[PDB]
Amino acid sequence: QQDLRKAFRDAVNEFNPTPMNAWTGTINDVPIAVRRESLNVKGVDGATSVFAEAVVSVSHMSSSRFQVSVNVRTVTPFNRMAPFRTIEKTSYTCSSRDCKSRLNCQCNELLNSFMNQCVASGGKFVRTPGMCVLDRTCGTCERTVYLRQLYLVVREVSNGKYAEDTNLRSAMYAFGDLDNDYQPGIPSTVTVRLYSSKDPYIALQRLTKGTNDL
Repeated sequence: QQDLRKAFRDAVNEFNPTPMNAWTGTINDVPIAVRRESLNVKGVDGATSVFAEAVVSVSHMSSSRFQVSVNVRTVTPFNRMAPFRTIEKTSYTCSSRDCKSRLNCQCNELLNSFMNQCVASGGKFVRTPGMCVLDRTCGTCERTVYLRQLYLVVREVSNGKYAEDTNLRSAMYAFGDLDNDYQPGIPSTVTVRLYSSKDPYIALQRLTKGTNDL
């Protein structure tokens, strides 16, 4: 869609990265650092993100409610409750690469491996009734996954003044409370970023629905 490329260019063209130069301070007491990262969008050289970043401890976490206290100059202080864990549902489907022929099929092996990893994660494994052969879904796993990266968003309230964006909970599409990076296993730290709502990364995420293509 050629309108997408133009809409992205316009968003980049209008992005002023200089207010973030005033961003200093802490996230959960960890001093932030501001980074400039090229989005490497061809033909759009100004497509450069500018965000604050802090790697913060989560070794106190026992619950699902991770609290993130943002104390950055020119940003109104706010405390975000972020979901520390969520349920991931996956399935194992018997594919051609795992099933060279009907007589030499390895799908049962990889189903058993899927089951064992599910169980070792504390998940619920359910075997699908019927034989596990080509192009069938053979099992599901419902397991808990844990936050790795939290990209918060602030918006301009007045000139050179920012506040927590109550609409964009995350800079990652689809920008909601659970649109963060979750992975199996309990981490020791979480990487927290702070983006302006005008950041080209968010424009890119929005126009490509998180795919970052076009």
